[PDB]
Amino acid sequence: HAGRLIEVKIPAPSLKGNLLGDPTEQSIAVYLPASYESAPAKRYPTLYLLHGYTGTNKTWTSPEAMNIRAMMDEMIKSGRVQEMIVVAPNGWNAYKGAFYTNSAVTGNWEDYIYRDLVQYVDANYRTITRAESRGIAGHSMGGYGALTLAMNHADVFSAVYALSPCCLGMEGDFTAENSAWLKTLRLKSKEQISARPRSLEEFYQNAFVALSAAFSPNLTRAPFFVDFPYQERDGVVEKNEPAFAKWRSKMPLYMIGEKKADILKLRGIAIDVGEKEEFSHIRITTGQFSKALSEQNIPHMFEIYQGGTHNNKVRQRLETRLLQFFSEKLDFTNP
Amino acid sequence: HAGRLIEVKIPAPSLKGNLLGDPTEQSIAVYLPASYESAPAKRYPTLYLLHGYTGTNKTWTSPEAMNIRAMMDEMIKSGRVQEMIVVAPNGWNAYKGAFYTNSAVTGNWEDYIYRDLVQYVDANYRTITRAESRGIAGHSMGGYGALTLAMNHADVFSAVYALSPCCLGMEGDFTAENSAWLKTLRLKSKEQISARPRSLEEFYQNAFVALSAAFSPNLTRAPFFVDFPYQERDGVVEKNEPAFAKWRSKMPLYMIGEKKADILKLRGIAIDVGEKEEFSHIRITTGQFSKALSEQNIPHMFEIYQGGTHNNKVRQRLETRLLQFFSEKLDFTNPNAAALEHHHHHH
Amino acid sequence: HAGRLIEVKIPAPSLKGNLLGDPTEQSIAVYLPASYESAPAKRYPTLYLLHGYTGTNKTWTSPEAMNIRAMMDEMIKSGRVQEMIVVAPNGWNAYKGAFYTNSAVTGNWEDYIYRDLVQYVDANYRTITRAESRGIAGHSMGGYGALTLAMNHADVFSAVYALSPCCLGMEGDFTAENSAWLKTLRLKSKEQISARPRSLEEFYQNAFVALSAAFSPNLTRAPFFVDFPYQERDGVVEKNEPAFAKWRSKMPLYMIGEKKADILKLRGIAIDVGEKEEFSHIRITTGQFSKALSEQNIPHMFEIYQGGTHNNKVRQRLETRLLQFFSEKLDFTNP
Amino acid sequence: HAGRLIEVKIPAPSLKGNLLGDPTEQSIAVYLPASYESAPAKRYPTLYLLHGYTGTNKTWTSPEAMNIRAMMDEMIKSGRVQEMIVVAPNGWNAYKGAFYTNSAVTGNWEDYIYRDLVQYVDANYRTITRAESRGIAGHSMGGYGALTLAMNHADVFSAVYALSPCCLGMEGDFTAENSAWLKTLRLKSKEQISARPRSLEEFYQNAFVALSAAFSPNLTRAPFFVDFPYQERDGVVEKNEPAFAKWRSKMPLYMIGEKKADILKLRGIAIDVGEKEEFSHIRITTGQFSKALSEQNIPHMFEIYQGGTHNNKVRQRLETRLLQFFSEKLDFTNPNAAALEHHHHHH
Repeated sequence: HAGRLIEVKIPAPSLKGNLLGDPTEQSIAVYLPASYESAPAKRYPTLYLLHGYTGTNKTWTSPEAMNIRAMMDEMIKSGRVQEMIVVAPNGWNAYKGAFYTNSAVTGNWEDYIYRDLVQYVDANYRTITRAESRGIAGHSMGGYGALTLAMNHADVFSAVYALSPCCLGMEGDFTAENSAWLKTLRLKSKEQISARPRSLEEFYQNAFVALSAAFSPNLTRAPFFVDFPYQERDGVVEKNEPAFAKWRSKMPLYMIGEKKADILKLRGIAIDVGEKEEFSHIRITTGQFSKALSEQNIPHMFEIYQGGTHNNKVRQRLETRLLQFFSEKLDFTNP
Repeated sequence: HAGRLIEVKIPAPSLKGNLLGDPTEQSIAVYLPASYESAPAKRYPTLYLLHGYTGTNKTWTSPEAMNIRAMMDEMIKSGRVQEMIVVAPNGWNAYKGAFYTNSAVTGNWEDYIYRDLVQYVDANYRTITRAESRGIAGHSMGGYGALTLAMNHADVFSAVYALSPCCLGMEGDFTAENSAWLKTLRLKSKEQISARPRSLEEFYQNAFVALSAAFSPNLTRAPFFVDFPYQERDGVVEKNEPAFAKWRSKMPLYMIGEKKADILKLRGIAIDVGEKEEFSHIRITTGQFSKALSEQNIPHMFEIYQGGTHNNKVRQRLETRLLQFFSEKLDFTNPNAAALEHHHHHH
Repeated sequence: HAGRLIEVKIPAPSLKGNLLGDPTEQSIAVYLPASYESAPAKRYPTLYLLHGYTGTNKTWTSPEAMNIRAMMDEMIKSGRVQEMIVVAPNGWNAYKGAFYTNSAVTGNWEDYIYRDLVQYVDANYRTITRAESRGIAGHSMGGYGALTLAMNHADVFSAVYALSPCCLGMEGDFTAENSAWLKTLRLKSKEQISARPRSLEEFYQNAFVALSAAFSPNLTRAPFFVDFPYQERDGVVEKNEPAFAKWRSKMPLYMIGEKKADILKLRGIAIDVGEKEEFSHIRITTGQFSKALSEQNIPHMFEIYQGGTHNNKVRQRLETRLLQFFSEKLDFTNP
Repeated sequence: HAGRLIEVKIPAPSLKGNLLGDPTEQSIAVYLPASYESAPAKRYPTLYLLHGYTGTNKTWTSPEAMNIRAMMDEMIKSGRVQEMIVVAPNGWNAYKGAFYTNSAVTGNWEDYIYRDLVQYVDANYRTITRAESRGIAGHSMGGYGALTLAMNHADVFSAVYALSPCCLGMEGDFTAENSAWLKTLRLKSKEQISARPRSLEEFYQNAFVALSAAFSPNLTRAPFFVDFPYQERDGVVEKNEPAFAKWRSKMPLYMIGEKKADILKLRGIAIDVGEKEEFSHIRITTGQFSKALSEQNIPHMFEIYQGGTHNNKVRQRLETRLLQFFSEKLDFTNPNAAALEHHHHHH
């Protein structure tokens, strides 16, 4: 009944040539179910779990956090879910999160997940190598990553679950109504954003620089090598239009029309959000995202759950929704 | 272990005075779980399950239909759901369905469910008499009924599941787009709509009369005792604005602003619809209803499921979604001393 | 070493004639130190502790909250503070909080505190009946109440401590930049605000109706008997100027010029706020309030404390700052 | 139990080459708490305490001054503060005070404190050599010094307390408002400023020369080797803009934007001032400094205290505020295994 959590450094060649000094080797965590050693010919579906901004895979693996080893041991032992391998990669970068996106400044972090990571895990652990047996999920930045990766690679991942995803679209606290934007445009050096953010405002400044490096990089500008999607003119913030359209093009809410046929190849799509979600862009755009899917008649599941903040019920969502979702949607048979 | 399905005729006084000949006694089916005999102190939560238009409770009870007795026996035996009482009433009427709505022509069918029926079940079977332990659900015309009953009586039902609900709003095949409205406005007698509908046009003709009797009755207008929401002028269908407004007042999509505080008292709300739903208004308005709830930040569950038509996956939705939803949302015990103290306010 | 907490219903005649159905009798809680019965001639200074919006005195008294009986027992037993009587009144009303203010709709809640309550406690418990021996403190709505009561009645209370006070001034999330204002102006009945607020937005709508009843009541308008300080014109929120000036006149940040001489009669003034305070008007106006005092050369203490949200370190502030403050500032001798 | 105060002369190499004759060896006073002899494994946090202008460490050590030995003996005996080492250096120079600042004329007095002095104390006494266990504080010119040293060396000092700090910014009696600037610009010799200042004008004259040597030195300009921030033209005082800009660059009120990340590494920041502070610039700029920190949401403590002049309640502030502040903010043990593991990031 005891599974195992393995931590290992793997090659990350898709990150080669990034300008931020991030390494081209990266650590991951892999949960192997309890039967792995006692059933040596069995093969397992795989669930890829992505952490949020400023986070690492310790979000999932730490006993003080989600404690995925203990959770998966009990969930399997109790018969609530079938046995699957769970992979939690690090997606942290010098700006505290790369948003799982390909960028000339941060590296090809999208390629890192669907090529470097998946191919490593499949070559080293007894996975079923079919998209029908591969799921992807995440919280916040990880929900953004999960959705975009599934919409762009439905021949790699067939089921996706986004817990309170960030950056679906430009609404609420992501637009110019956020006073943090004016202070972000005025940042002079990297030392101002070096430390862990101490406040909401610092969190927004850091995230905005990270998103700019991911969505609208600039191999030339200083000090962050980014273009911002906004600009200051006469002390009023306004759209910086070329970089703004780049942001819109990376944002899944505005991608559905373009990707409808690929999205229809997914076996399962789930999105949820807490009634008490404190990031207004998440509250707003998660409902907009389900509406955009439903107006295209795309199968999916959507829930606003009572009393949930951004974080306070994520354990409950794992134990009562997300892990069950993959146990139902993934194919547990091996050809 | 084996539960029992009980069929019995019950008083339906809320139907007294209806103009259509429908009886003031009505049959119901009640599932009692397997422990009912050997646990005399035990009381159970209740799920009320409502059939669709042209249907009866045989949709739920018949062996070649959903076979609810066998389904609950197995869902409970295998531990997938906790023991609950399931009640399946008849809501069929002379126009093949009364949409669980109060009307001077059809009878007070909303009152029949939340008063006549609930009170009968609670007096004759060992139910937990708390809204927290009462749920309501239905398919199509019954999904309409479950939602409206839950929004109107959140002090009676705490959880609602609507499978491909009809009549949420006025879109698609419920509007003058539907060429059936012209033929409906020219109907001459009940004889023309007595047989079972065989085609799509006959289904719509029969349903539009039923809905008019439910939503816009007219006690003086033979032969059907209805006002239609539409009317013909030159040969083009236009709104009949006073009856039209009455239909809108009966449609949950347009009541969310008004009933918001009551909708917020429900502990569970789920709506689903098949990808291949043939009734365009169901496809359109279920998405609108979920959007309207999310715009108000109202907690709820919504699913468009792959491959489902109006009817073809109801068994699968019962077995993999609906019954487990009530097992989670309903209270299966009374609150204990620590729960009472913990649910008090400490600020 | 064991003190006692007494709960009793007292007369509240200052609330007579309020339009909200709130009773003219009100419950209070009184902490009597351990020596009360063993030293029958001793008299004690008194500390009045005010709870915040949607709260009751259970904030202070409940074992699941601040557990004032246990806290005061230990603080005294350990010698960290001298013995004082602590009085925690209820200030809750039909709109979930009266803001300790006199109003023709809510009742004379300011008079209830400094007349009804103080005179009751002095007549029934062995207090020292001198302003030099009377302190007042509160959190949020209670910090607002504490400051205004001390500035208006420095001949009753001589020392005041405001923990993260609400409603010092019109900044941040209290102005029209709060999207909750437009939805507040459109409220049609009391049933929409009857239940406990479930979300931040509901919290703002309820608070705004409560503040309007307190600051700008209207014996005639419907359904809340209030005037709002804002109004909708062409779908844009703008100042409703007569009621707006009423709000400004009740708001301590703009009162300092007028009340400087009375404020200089206070023996002690303290205001604090957490670095991570989530209500932007509190973060902004608490700093503005210390600056307004310092530019008038008014003695006072001010602290922004690392890592504190609106609530997460209030226990620590009581145990390391507030109770020590009154033990230093109040006169423990009896004439 | 009884601590000890030690007086000793130490190397001051950072002062080498100064133009004023000040020695490259400097006396300091060190308080060692009462347990120092009988707890040989025990190491202690260190508080560095800086005197004001025209003062020396006798402000802290002398029996009729603050009598720091007796004060610490009693604060520690009574349990009001934990045992710590207190270091009181001399920062007096030929102009009666060097403002703890690096200057080609006066010497590198900032380096003297954070390098020469700290390194000497750590090599000769049982200190905890972690910034988390080192604090710095001072009165007036020493409050200026403590703040600037803390903002510039947050990897050395983690907590700072400034009592009525001087020179935070250019306001009030530091500007051309002060009629003393005219008399200062006409000074002819060091002889005119050698005696102890007796009046207010003599205090300002002597201080303005000292500050010019600290903030705007001029290696070539006899007789004082300073540039003044002001100059006379027709007989009206105007800014001497290059020296003026140099003064502003030395003033903490104007460095908060630049040093923000370093200021945020301090675990404690406190500033206070008496209600009856006679130096108008101290009264004005301490309030501005607290506002400038709050505008940036920088955690800190600020107090205007009743009845206090520049000097008259320093003992009370030591005994009821400052020493207890370092007992709270400084670490008195090394971190244990659980603290190390708990301070790691788990997200």
